[PDB]
Amino acid sequence: GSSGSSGDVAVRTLSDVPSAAPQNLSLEVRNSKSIMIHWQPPAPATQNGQITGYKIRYRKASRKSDVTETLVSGTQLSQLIEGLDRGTEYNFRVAALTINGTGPATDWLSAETFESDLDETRVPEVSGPSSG
Repeated sequence: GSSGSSGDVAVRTLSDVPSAAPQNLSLEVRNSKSIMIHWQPPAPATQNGQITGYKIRYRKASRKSDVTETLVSGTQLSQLIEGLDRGTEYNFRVAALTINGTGPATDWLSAETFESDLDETRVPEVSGPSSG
């Protein structure tokens, strides 16, 4: 057989402001006018200080210039953004904030609301035991 691959990425920059953002970012669309935001806190090692809050900003796929500012609590890992329209794409982003100032922002995640009020249901799966 055979194979071949390579890769290496890192950074050696220091500063007062934090250079780490929340992971596991998700957008649980609650309604055609509202959207639930679920994000997880960054690693501790990176955390250059205690978090005071997050800055959730979003814009319209048609109007990027138009952005909305939203500040939540520090111990808040979820925010509900209401005031949207049905059948319309919207970009959301979450950023961490600390006493040092502001932090990085999460990629631009686009979410399309529900053309109407339709609730979907899902079913779980089977799980087998084990030993060791």
